[PDB]
Amino acid sequence: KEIGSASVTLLKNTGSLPLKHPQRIAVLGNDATYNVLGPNACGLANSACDIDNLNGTLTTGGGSGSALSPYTITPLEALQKRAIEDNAEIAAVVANSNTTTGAEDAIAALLPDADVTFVFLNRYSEEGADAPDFSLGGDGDNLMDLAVTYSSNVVVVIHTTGVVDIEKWADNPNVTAILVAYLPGQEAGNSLVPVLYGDVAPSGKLPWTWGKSIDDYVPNGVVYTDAYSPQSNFTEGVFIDYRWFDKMGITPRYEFGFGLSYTTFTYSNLIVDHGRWAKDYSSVMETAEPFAEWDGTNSLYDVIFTVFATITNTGNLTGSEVAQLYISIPGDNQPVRQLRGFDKIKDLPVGDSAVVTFPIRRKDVSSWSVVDQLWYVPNGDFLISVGGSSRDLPLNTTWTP
Amino acid sequence: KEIGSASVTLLKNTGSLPLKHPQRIAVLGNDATYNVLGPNACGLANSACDIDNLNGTLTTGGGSGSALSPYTITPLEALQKRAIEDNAEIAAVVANSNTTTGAEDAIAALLPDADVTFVFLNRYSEEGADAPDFSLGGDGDNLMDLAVTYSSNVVVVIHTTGVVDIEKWADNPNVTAILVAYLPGQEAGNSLVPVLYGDVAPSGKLPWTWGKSIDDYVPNGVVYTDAYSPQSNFTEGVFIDYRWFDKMGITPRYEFGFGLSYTTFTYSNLIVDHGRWAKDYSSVMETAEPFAEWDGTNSLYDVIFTVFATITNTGNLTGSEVAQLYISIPGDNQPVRQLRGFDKIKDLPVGDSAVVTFPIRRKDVSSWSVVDQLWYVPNGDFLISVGGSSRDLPLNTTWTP
Ligand SMILES: CC(=O)O[C@@]12CO[C@@H]1C[C@H](O)[C@@]1(C)C(=O)[C@H](O)C3=C(C)[C@@H](OC(=O)[C@H](O)[C@@H](NC(=O)c4ccccc4)c4ccccc4)C[C@@](O)([C@@H](OC(=O)c4ccccc4)[C@H]21)C3(C)C
Ligand SMILES: CC(=O)O[C@@]12CO[C@@H]1C[C@H](O)[C@@]1(C)C(=O)[C@H](O)C3=C(C)[C@@H](OC(=O)[C@H](O)[C@@H](NC(=O)c4ccccc4)c4ccccc4)C[C@@](O)([C@@H](OC(=O)c4ccccc4)[C@H]21)C3(C)C
Ligand SMILES: *[C@@H]1O[C@H](CO)[C@@H](O[C@@H]2O[C@H](CO)[C@@H](O[C@H]3O[C@H](CO)[C@@H](O)[C@H](O)[C@@H]3O)[C@H](O)[C@H]2NC(C)=O)[C@H](O)[C@H]1NC(C)=O
Ligand SMILES: *[C@@H]1O[C@H](CO)[C@@H](O[C@@H]2O[C@H](CO)[C@@H](O)[C@H](O)[C@H]2NC(C)=O)[C@H](O)[C@H]1NC(C)=O
Ligand SMILES: CC(=O)N[C@@H]1[C@@H](O)[C@H](O)[C@@H](CO)O[C@H]1O
Ligand SMILES: *[C@@H]1O[C@H](CO)[C@@H](O)[C@H](O)[C@H]1NC(C)=O
Ligand SMILES: *[C@@H]1O[C@H](CO)[C@@H](O)[C@H](O)[C@H]1NC(C)=O
Ligand SMILES: *[C@@H]1O[C@H](CO)[C@@H](O)[C@H](O)[C@H]1NC(C)=O
Ligand SMILES: *[C@@H]1O[C@H](CO)[C@@H](O)[C@H](O)[C@H]1NC(C)=O
Ligand SMILES: OC[C@H]1O[C@H](O)[C@@H](O)[C@@H](O)[C@@H]1O
Repeated sequence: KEIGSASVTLLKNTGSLPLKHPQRIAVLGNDATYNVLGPNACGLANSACDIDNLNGTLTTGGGSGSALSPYTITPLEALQKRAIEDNAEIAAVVANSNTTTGAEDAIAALLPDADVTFVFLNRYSEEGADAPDFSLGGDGDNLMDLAVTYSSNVVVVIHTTGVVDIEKWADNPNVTAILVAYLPGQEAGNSLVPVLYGDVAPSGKLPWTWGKSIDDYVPNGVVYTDAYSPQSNFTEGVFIDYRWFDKMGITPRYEFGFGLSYTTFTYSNLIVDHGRWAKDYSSVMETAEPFAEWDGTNSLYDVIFTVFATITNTGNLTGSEVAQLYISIPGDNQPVRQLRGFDKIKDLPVGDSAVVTFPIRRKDVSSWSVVDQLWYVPNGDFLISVGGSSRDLPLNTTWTP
Repeated sequence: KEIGSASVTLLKNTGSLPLKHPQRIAVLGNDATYNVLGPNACGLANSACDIDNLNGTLTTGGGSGSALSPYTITPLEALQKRAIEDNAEIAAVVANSNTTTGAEDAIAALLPDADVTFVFLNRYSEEGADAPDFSLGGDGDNLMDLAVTYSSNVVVVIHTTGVVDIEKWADNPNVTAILVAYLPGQEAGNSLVPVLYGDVAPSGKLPWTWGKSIDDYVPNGVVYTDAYSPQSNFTEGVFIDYRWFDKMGITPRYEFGFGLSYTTFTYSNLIVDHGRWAKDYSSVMETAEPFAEWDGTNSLYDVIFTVFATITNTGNLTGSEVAQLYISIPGDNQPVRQLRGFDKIKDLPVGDSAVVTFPIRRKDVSSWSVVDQLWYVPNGDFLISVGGSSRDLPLNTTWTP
């Protein structure tokens, strides 16, 4: 559960979250409730259910990295627990909205009087095939169209195996909040509702880039060919995800390492401490990785320096903050920046400050010599940037060894 | 909730209830979960959903006498809460088992390993039409065929507006328990699960007769005609329900006033006390029903005697018991017996005894005189009978005024 509550990521919030004590709650989407055939209906690999089946809350993906469930704690059941505590009413349409007789009529009638409308969306994928685009699973496009027609307070919650296309509605003023919650396992619903009701502020951030379009990603991501010897050439090199997005100058929807809270954090007092170094003595096994500065005592993974910064909860509510550190290694055709540290502060009171610390190892500031076939620390001007996301970096400094 | 717990009526138990702490639980039937269109989707009179809609748990009937619901505490959600406390697993097939791709296979894969299989059945009906027969609503017949195919520990729970036909399954030894929970309103699951698990023994009993066949009841119960002036001739007279079965020598599957407990009760010490009479002063308003014994100072509703009996809990668990009193009023063309009292003893411990008391009013022992146009107490022998149902009557005596 605590994993779910720490992961769930807030992408948009025009004022609707956290919920106070809404009296009339509307829920949309089979994602909000059980698989109609049972949590384990899809079998040993969570891939045997029909393509149109209502599989319910998307708690894991398809294939060999799935597992059986003792139960699922559905969002609806958890939302209901909370409604009942508030002496409120709650109603869910969980059928296929396109194919079920009266579904659309029901939604039209249910939503206008709701204080808030949740829409649960999912996007299953699996081992054995690739997603054909950023397409919402089942009836999700429809759900969303209906929802914004009849309600001005839609809160979208996505259970997905990756980025999905929400371009149609993400800038609709009627969509007041959007959250992704990934694949939260069995404690799906009870990990989420605390966040929505504001018992714990959301603290999770995107572990990849949310581009406005599949066309903004590394070309030829999937090659389709009947050719007896199929060929993908990684001609983009090191430039995947936000590295690609950064180098090409492409603004995504939501950047790598982005995710809102219910409060704001102000960054301050950047500090690089050259005296804060230490030898790697802890790791279980060692590589035979070659590097310039090697002298028979030392390591690629020695922490050469350490960098510090200060966050201040400048908001109105307690909240956790994932601080990120990026470095610009100099060189030719070198990423605009690369993440070389993160430190999550837990539950920072309003007005309070905490120090963020980042141990930079040697390898963290090195390049591969193609010619000499070793790791070496380049010369040049290293940019160090610290902040909230891969594009929210209010503190830079420069280092030159 | 409490009305639900006090009402649910146990019709069969081969040994499977109460549940201890089963580790693997299977659930069958859309009646186990929510209306897929929302609890109030059927609208202002619970009647506007499509004839095949999966309306979920039948918490009330259709028509002017229905009402909106602020939520539904589904059987599935209530059973799951117990599952979780027992560190167990629970899975529900709640689709239409005859029309949903995969449903039947999923049922076949799930049941054989389950420690217990619950099937939730329903039978909607509404103002404006009569049931065409006793058949189960939706896919209930199919669920019951499937269940007894793949599981030897099937427990059946019926949400219904009246008697249904379960003659195919009720004497199948794979059906280990059968309960009817009628129409429990918004607290459907949390009322039922305490009874199954044995936090409270079941104490409800049937408020009508449950015949093997619709053919066993009063003939011409629903007249179907296009005649301009349709006629229903009540030639049966007072002989409806158990009066019909009793007089005509027909054996029901479960008689009027039948319901099992998790313990047994022995009856003793029938006492008819002619000294224990009382004048009627408690009515809010009075009738002007003529009666023969009227002396200006008395009333058809005076209690004229009181009968007592004793019940003892002769089993091994605490139970509540509804004790019933019937009187054979003598005369031409008279019901074999007529209910004239009931008394529910609450939570009688093992070994303990309690006294059951039954005030008998003058009207309770009277007949109407067509010739004289007044009520009178006939001459002859009155048989007074006491017991646990209309056919389980261990105690009797004759009163001859
Ligand atoms: C083919 C394959 O990927 O097999 C394995 C078995 O170990 C492999 C690794 C894989 O992790 C594993 C266990 C999985 O967990 C997958 O999620 C998984 C799959 C990806 C899936 O794979 C497929 O559907 C195959 O492409 C499919 N193959 C073909 O039909 C095929 C024919 C000609 C050319 C190429 C392919 C297949 C389907 C059903 C039974 C056997 C093979 C089979 C498989 O049943 C599962 O496979 C079997 O259970 C199985 C395979 C062969 C014989 C008997 C059983 C699958 C599941 C569980 C559904
Ligand atoms: C016919 C009837 O019972 O009407 C009422 C309106 O007050 C009546 C009392 C009744 O208890 C009440 C409120 C109900 O709650 C019923 O559950 C109820 C019904 C039984 C239902 O009525 C029927 O099914 C009638 O048999 C049905 N009969 C006919 O269509 C019919 C027409 C001409 C000649 C012969 C028969 C009907 C349907 C729809 C509108 C009017 C009549 C209408 C009705 O909308 C509901 O009716 C209306 O809402 C309504 C009726 C007439 C005009 C406008 C609205 C119904 C509901 C709520 C669905
Ligand atoms: C509910 O879960 C189902 C898995 O148990 C899922 O079905 C599977 O969906 C994928 C698409 O994500 C299908 O993928 C394949 O589609 C055709 C196969 O002929 C190929 O062109 C593709 O390359 C791809 O491999 C699976 O076929 C499908 N599995 C089955 C057995 O039908 C449902 O889609 C899920 N429901 C929803 C609404 O998301
Ligand atoms: C679900 O509820 C609906 C009513 O809201 C039921 O459909 C009615 O069923 C009766 C028969 O009992 C028909 O006379 C009506 O025409 C039906 N209503 C409409 C508008 O179609 C439906 O049968 C219930 N579901 C199940 C499976 O019993
Ligand atoms: C001849 C006649 O009036 N009989 C009607 C019948 O036509 C109608 O289908 C049914 C339900 O509407 O109600 C019956 O009373
Ligand atoms: C927003 O919702 C309202 C109903 O509350 C609807 O009238 C309006 O068309 C919607 N607008 C957009 C931009 O979807
Ligand atoms: C991609 O691979 C094909 C297959 O050998 C090759 O002909 C083509 O020139 C390659 N292009 C690159 C590496 O950019
Ligand atoms: C009862 O269940 C078993 C499987 O558990 C099945 O093989 C058997 O045929 C069933 N018997 C009846 C009478 O349905
Ligand atoms: C119903 O009763 C009337 C009056 O006795 C009678 O004329 C009519 O035939 C009866 N209908 C029957 C016999 O079902
Ligand atoms: O119209 C079909 C059906 O309607 C009502 O249920 C009655 O009037 C039936 O006798 C008739 O069969």
